[PDB]
Amino acid sequence: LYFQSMLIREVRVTPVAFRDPPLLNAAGVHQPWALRTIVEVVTDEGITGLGETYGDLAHLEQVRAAAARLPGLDVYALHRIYRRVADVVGANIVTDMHGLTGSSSRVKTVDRVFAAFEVACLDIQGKAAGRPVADLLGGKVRDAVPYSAYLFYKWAGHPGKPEDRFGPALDPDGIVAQARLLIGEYGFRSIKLKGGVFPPEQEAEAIQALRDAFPGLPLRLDPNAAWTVETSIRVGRALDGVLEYLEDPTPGIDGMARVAAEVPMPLATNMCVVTPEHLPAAVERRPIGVLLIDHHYWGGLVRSAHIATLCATFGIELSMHSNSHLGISLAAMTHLAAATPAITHACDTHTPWQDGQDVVAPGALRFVDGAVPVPDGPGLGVELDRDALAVMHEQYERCGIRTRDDEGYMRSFDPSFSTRRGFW
Amino acid sequence: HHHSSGVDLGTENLYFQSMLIREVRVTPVAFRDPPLLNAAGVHQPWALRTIVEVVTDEGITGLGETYGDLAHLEQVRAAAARLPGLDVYALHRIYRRVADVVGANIVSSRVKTVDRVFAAFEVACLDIQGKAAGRPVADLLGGKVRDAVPYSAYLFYKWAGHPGKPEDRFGPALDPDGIVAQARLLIGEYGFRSIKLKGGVFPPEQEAEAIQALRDAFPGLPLRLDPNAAWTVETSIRVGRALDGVLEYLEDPTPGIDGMARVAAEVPMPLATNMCVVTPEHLPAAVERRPIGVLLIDHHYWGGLVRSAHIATLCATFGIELSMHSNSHLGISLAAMTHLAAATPAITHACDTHTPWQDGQDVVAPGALRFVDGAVPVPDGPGLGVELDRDALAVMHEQYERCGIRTRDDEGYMRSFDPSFSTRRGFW
Repeated sequence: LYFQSMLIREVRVTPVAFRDPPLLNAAGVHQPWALRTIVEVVTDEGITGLGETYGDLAHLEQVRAAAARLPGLDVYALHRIYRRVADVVGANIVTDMHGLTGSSSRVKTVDRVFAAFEVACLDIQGKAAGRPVADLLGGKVRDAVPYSAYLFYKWAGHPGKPEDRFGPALDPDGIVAQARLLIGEYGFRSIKLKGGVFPPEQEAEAIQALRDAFPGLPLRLDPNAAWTVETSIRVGRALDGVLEYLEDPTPGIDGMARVAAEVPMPLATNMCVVTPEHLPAAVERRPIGVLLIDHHYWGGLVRSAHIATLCATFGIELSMHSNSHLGISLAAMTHLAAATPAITHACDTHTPWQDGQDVVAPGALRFVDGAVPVPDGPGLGVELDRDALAVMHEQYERCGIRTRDDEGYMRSFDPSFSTRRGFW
Repeated sequence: HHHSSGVDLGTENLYFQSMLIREVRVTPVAFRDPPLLNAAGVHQPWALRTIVEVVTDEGITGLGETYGDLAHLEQVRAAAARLPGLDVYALHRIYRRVADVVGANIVSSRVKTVDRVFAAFEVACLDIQGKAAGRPVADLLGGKVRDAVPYSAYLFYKWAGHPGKPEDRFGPALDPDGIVAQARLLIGEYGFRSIKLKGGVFPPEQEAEAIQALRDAFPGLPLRLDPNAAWTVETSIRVGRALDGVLEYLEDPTPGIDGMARVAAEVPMPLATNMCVVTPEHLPAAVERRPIGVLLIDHHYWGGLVRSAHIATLCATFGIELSMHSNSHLGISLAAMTHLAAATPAITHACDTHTPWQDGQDVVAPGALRFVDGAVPVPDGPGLGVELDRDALAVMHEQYERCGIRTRDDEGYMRSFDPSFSTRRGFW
C-alpha cells in the first residue's frame, strides 16, 4: 500500500576526496585533493539511485540539510522536491572561491543542491521502468557521446608527493606531448586547451602547435575571462580559421559582446551565462554563439534539456561544461548529451586526469574512439562500489581540505597572485 | 508486482526492456455542436475530431485526439501507417519519422505541420509510458503541483439553434442579458470561478456592455475577453482603456504581432494570444516586440505535452505568463490538458475548455473526468486515466461518415445564410 509507491525512505550523503594533479588555470592551481559529494536515494522498496555534486563544505551542508527533509516524498515528484530544496536553502546563497563557473545567486544555489537529487531520482525512475535515463528524456539521438581531450598546463607534481605519470606541461612541446598521451589512451577527436596561465601569445603558440600536430581535430581555447577586450580581439583575429570556438576570453556580458562582434569564430561561455536569469540578456546582447551547459548548476537533467530547447529556439548552440568529477556524473552527462539534439559539439571531461579513481563498478563506462556509449543497464547504468566509496570517504576525512580554493593554494607560494580577470 | 515476468530471477527489478508499436488505429468522429458565433462566422452543426489509438506488441494501448479536418486526418493516417516498429519511449525518433512523412526537413520550416501531426501520437505514447510505470501522465512531467485544474466558463453569443433543426437547451444569447443567463447556467452546473467571453461578433460597445453586466452579476470572478483579432489597433486601445480594472486579460484584440505590440503598450491590462505566437519560430519576435503578457499554449499544435512543457519554461524565463487554449474537443484532450496543467507550475491562469458545449457527448467511459467547483481533479488511473468507450466511438464514427462536413469552415457556413459576410479581422 503506502510503502509500495516509490517513496523515498532515506538519502545517504557521503563526501569523498580523490587525488588530483597540479593543473593550472586562471584562478591558480588545483589542490592535491578534489572533493565531491555522493548522494544515494533509497526508496521504501529498496531501489537506489545515485547522484554526485560538489564537495565544498557550504554546499555539502545544504545537501545534508535537504537530504534530511526528503523521506516520504515521491521520486516522481520533481517539482515538489525542487520546492523543498528551495525552502531549505531559503535566503542562503552559496559562493565558491574561484569564480570559474560565474557569479552566485539564489536560484543557482537551489539548482546546484537540487541537481544531485534529481539525477538520483531519474536513476530510480529508469530502473522502475527498465529503461536508461536517456529514454526518460525522449530517447537517444546518438549512440555514443563524443568528448574532448581537456589539456592543461601543469606542474610535474605537487610539493613533497610523487610526480604523476603525465609529466609537466609548461610550453607548446609539453602541451603537444600531453595531447598525444590522452588521445592515444582515449581516442578523443577534439581538443580543448585551458588558458589564462601564460601570456596569450604563448598560449596562441600552443594552439598553433596542436593544429600542426593534429590536423583536422577541432580546437578550443578557454582562458576563463583572463583577458581584456583588446587582447581578446587581437588573439581572436590571430587564431582565425584555427579554433572551433573561443571560450570566455574576457569578463562580463558587455565585454564578451564587444569581443564577439570583432572576432571571426563564435564565442562560448560557462561564466557569464550560468542561470536562467541571464538568458534574456544573452539573447539581447549576443555575447555568445555557444552555451556550455552543465547539469550540476543548471539544476539537473530535465531543466538542462529545457534550456537546450530555449537555446535552439534563439539560435544558440550547445556544448557541455565539466569539473573534476567521477563516474556517476559522467554517466549523467552522457545520458543527457545522448538525448539532446542541440548538444552537437564534443563535451568536456576531466576523466583522464582522475587516472582511473572511481566509486562505481567497472565495465559500465568505456571510451570508444573518443566517445562514451550510453550505458546498458536501466537507470544511469552504473552501480556503487561500496568498498571504493568507503576508501574515498576516509580520504576526505584525512585530507585536510574542505573547500576548493585554487587561488589560496597558489597564494601559499606566491602571495601577490590573484585570480586573473581581464589581466592580460 | 511483475509476477516473475520481465524481471531478474527472484526479484521485482525489470531488466532492459523494449516496447514497440504494433499498430496505430485512426478513427475520425463527429459530434453535435451548437451555433456559437465568433469573428469567423458561426460553428457548423457537427464538430470533427480524430481519435488515435496506439497499440504496443505488449498489448498496452494509449489514446490521443487531434483535429478532424480532412487534410490533417490524411496526414495522421499516413504517419500512423509508418509508425509500427518504433519504441514508445523513442519520441525524438518518432518525431523524425513524422517529419519524413509530412515532407518536412528538421535537420522553409514545416515545423507547424510536423508538430500538429506528432501531437496525437505523443499523447498516446505518454499514456502508454504512464501505464507501463503504473503512474499518471502528470508524473512523467514532474509530478502534479496542484490536485485539480481550474477552468473558465467559456461563453459565446449564439443562435437558439441551427436553421431548420431543434433548438438546444442553452437558449439564444444575443445581448448582455442573454450572456449573463448563459453564465448562470454554466456556472451553476460546473462551478467555474473564471469567465471568458468570445467576442468579435457584435460592435465592441455591446461586448463591453456584456463584460460589465457579467462583472455586476459575478462580483468576484476574473473576466477575459477574446475578439479573435476582429478589432483595429485604435478600437482595441479605446476598449482596453474603457475596461481598465475589469479584465484579467484581453486576448487577440487585433491582428499580427506588430498591431498587438502597439495595443499592448497603451492599455492597462495584459494582452494574451493564441493566434500570432503559435510555434517556436514566433518566440524571438514575441520577446523582442512584446505583443503579449500571457501566452495561451495548446498542446495540439505546439507538439504534444513534453514540447508544451518546454515552451512553458521558456515563457517563464522571459517573463511571459501562461494559460491554455482549446477548441471543441472530447475527453481524451481534456485529460491530456489537465495532466499538463497540473504538472506545470508556470500555468497559473484558469484554462479554457469547450466541454459544456458538448452536452455530455464523449468517447471515453464516464466517471474519470468531473468538474468540481470549476476544476478537474487530476485523474487517478495510470496513464491519462481514461478508457475508450468502443460503442460510443462507433456511433461517433458513423456520425462522421454520414454528415456532410469534412473540414471546419465557420465563414463558409455563415455565408450560406448571409453571402455578404466575411471573417472580421481588423474590422471594428
